[PDB]
Amino acid sequence: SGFRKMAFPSGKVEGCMVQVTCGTTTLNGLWLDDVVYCPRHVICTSEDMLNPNYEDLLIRKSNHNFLVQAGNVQLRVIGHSMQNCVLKLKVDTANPKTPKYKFVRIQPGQTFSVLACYNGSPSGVYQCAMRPNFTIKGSFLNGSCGSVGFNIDYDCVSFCYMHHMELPTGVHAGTDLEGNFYGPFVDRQTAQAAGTDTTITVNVLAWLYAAVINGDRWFLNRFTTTLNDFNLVAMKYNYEPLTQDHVDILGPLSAQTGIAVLDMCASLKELLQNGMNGRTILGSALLEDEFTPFDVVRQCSGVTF
Amino acid sequence: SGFRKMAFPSGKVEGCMVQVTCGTTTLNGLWLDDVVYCPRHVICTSEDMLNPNYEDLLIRKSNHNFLVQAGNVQLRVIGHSMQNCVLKLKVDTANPKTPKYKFVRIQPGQTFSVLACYNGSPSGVYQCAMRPNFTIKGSFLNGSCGSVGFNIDYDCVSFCYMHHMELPTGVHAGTDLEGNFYGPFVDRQTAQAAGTDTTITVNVLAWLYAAVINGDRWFLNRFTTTLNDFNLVAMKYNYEPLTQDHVDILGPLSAQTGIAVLDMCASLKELLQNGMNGRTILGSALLEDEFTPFDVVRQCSGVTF
Repeated sequence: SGFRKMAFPSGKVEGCMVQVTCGTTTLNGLWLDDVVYCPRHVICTSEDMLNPNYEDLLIRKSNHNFLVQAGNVQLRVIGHSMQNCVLKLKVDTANPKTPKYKFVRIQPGQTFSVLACYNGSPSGVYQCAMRPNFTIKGSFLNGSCGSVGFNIDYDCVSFCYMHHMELPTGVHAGTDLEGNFYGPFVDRQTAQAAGTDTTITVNVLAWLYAAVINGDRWFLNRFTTTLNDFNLVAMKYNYEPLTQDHVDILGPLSAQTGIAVLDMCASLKELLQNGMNGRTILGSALLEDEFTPFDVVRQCSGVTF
Repeated sequence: SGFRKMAFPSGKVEGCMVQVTCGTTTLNGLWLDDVVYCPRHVICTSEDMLNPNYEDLLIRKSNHNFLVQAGNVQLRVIGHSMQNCVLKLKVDTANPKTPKYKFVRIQPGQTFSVLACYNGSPSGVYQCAMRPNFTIKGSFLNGSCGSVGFNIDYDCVSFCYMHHMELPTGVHAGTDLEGNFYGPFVDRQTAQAAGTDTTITVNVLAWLYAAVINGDRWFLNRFTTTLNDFNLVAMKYNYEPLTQDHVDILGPLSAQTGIAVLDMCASLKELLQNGMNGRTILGSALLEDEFTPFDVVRQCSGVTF
């Protein structure tokens, strides 16, 4: 037993990480088949990032200007193109370590693992959630751009995020692997409002179920509630409204524990209105929203890859 | 910027994980060079674990009774021996994916990454600390035994933990890779007292420095303290006593931030005596002790492998 904020094993992604250098800028690329993907801002100088004309900047570059190194092996670049905010560098060798993979655009409130990298070399791995406002709260230093987020199902890596920028607020923004930003963000060094964020209610409920499964149950009570009543409380506390689709996704956890979803909502209602009373749940003194229902089922059932 | 509880990239360890079956029991093994390491309790039935005679049980087994599979390839077992609480199965093929590695016995209060595995297949990765009382608070289900803990420095994997058992309290115990348990624990299904635990003070202080580096600084104050005075408070709150060796290890973080260690101790003293006042630090509502000073330096400087 026990419940930890676990990331997927990162080896299948580690084998895809490369370094990309254009001019004086170095960041990370992702090498899959005979294409390397990376943020298009690799082509900017520090002066360009205030309002770059990416089309004009890219025109001044040729294939031989993109230096791509996988470990200590240099790749030969035979074409380049910009797709939204990503560059795609065609190379003459397919990556022998390419895993089965796909590109997915994830929904807010879903989770994924990030492999943080610098100069093409992996540094560490951690799990996180796409916030309702399409930012992530990661750990990204200068040179981490191009690090990717992913999920793994069976033998297939679903790539969902590439890191592009740190907002002045210290939160992080990036794109899917087609180069479309999540959220309203653009790849230029300007102040950019992130929307109002909310707490991911269905994830909090999943984590409360995870707690009960593991023996933390002091928060269970004699009360119940209704979807309407609970959503009045969710609104007061800046939680996402709960829908029947959310209740349905929680069905397997409700069945396993025997705790009806609306009964668990009444536990959550009381925790929101009264706090935790100096107590903890699964080692946390606040309500955790970075585990999805699937994450809970997966971890408590021991799925592997 | 940003600060996350990051694990090392796990790919170098993933390539070493195998399944070991003896009789009806299946768990995980670690394949390095031409040796597979796994918990010796693979040779027990469910009835044996109350007080197994491991010497007698092992005598009834021969090389061909240990079924070892790396992915879908079967390994040929050419010898077996017990070292403390681990079995070492010599196989006729050296693992082509063996990383540069060493075996280390870590000290309480140090951290490491765990690759949780089932049936030889990796499931997830997470970071954790060896508690002062030589237990770990992990995520381990039935079949996870033989999963390993490790650190990586440059290109060298230092293996430090193999998982053996869940105590009736729900905390976890295991061995170094020579099969010596951390703590007083034995590999038999009996109630076993874990010692009194404490909070790892030097790690809390490191994390407070990490917070200041990242912009969380509301807890800094106008006070200072002495090692003696702070240790009176540490004793009241069940924190490890702080020593000059600990102060010395915190030197680089003190230099970077300009905050003298004893000044940060005065911040910690106030947090212990007064709580967090409904506030958070690096996304946490309690004082975090699972980051060492080295972990903080590493993450804030972007070291890679």
